[PDB]
Amino acid sequence: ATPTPTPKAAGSWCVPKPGVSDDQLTGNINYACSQGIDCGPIQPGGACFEPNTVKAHAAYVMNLYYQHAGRNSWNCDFSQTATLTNTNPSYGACNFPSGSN
Repeated sequence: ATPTPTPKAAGSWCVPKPGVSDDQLTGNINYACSQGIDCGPIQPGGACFEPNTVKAHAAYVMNLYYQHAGRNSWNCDFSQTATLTNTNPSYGACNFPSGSN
């Protein structure tokens, strides 16, 4: 009938800790990329892309992928790096993916 906007999600965020050994996080994209919705939609937009991290791609898909299985915390199968983090880590302009696009 009529297109209605959506609020902001909150609770937890599944993403690789920004600091771990690049090579370590890199293992994510490699694995996740073997899922389907991982490789491809990992294209940056420009908002926070730069600087762009290695496992950045994995962090992107982590949004949909996480909600692809069952939007559960166990949806994180990337690695011991990409997992549910504390409250919204987004300090501001840079918003972390919580699942919603």
